[PDB]
Amino acid sequence: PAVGIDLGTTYSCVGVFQHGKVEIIANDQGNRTTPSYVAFTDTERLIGDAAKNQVAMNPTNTVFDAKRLIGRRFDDAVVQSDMKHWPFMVVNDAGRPKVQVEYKGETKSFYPEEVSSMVLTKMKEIAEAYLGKTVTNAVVTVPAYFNDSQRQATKDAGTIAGLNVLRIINEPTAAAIAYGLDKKVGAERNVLIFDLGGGTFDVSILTIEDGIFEVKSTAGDTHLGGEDFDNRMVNHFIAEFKRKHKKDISENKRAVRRLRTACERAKRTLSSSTQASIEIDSLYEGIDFYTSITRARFEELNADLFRGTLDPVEKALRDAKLDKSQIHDIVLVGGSTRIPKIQKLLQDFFNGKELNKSINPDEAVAYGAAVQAAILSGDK
Ligand SMILES: Nc1ncnc2c1ncn2[C@@H]1O[C@H](COP(=O)(O)OP(=O)(O)O)[C@@H](O)[C@H]1O
Ligand SMILES: [Ca+2]
Ligand SMILES: [Ca+2]
Repeated sequence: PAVGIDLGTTYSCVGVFQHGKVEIIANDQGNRTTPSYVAFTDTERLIGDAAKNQVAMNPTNTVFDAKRLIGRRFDDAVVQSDMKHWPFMVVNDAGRPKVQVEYKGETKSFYPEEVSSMVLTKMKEIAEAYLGKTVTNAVVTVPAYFNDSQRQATKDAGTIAGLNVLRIINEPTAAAIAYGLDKKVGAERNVLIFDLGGGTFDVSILTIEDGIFEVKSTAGDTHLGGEDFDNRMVNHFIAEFKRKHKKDISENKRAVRRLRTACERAKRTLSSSTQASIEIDSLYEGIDFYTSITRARFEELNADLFRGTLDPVEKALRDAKLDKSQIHDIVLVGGSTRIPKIQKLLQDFFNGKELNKSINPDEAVAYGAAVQAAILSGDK
């Protein structure tokens, strides 16, 4: 049994094509996505939810955003810029970046592909827990703009995890494969992939013909994601708590974290409901924080970030030399594309054109990866 693994910036997802359909596999916590987090404590190494859940208690030894480091050199401008936003240490080992942590009392360093191997190990175990069988063969996805060094380092992460990586394929290709846009009766198809995750915004235009997924353009923002929408909600409620209780909770890591968690949950709920409850017992000094937020307020807090996602779409179209009327298919992927206002903005931008969004947007890449894995293994 060959699996498809979406190794995302903030979440990872594993699917298997069996008996004519994709099954996206829930972890032992019942979650169909797993945080791309690894934590190092005085006793153990944690991966996924367990790692993310203890981040506020152990910030310096909790590693994330390994995908931003993978296949890069220490001196790279992107690495030096990104280090300013991480509580964990990034050190230079002979021109290569390593994350340095405390683990079982000792100072330890790990290459990005070692951190990612631990996430892939977790995704491997999630598939094996469900299938009741050893999982070796996998297709793993990377962004279209990833170079050979980034692709090789991602593949090596799989190998370190004991996975046989059949192929590294582009995330926008996986999304297009999921919706079967390569198997439509016709000539070429122009496809725009609108991919908004937790940390990154990726716009891709492919022209698909004779099984060739030609990248015509890429655009977006490597630092725009769902976490920015969460940030706007947290600042909103910190100001609110300040007004009501004359308490600034900003420098209480635990308090801010629990507010952030509640804010992300509320955001997810606002994609299906016009209102959401914030319910935190003893947020700060035993003071309960029970309030609500309307969809309207959430949209208002994030108005500039939401409509700003259309500028990269325009750029991608210009660089691809296509009018919006020449796009055959629009594909929503990444967890953030569930936000109704984002969906409305993109559909309005494409003058009413229906969006491909029937596949759970945060599962579509793993879905495509799993289809490709079955094809390569000869089980489809
Ligand atoms: N129903 C939802 N409504 C709004 N945002 C959501 C929803 N489900 C997930 N998200 C957001 O999607 C982001 C994760 O996107 P995903 O593609 O799964 O991860 P990655 O960041 O690794 O690409 C998070 O910010 C999460 O809060
Ligand atoms: Ca950001
Ligand atoms: Ca994603």
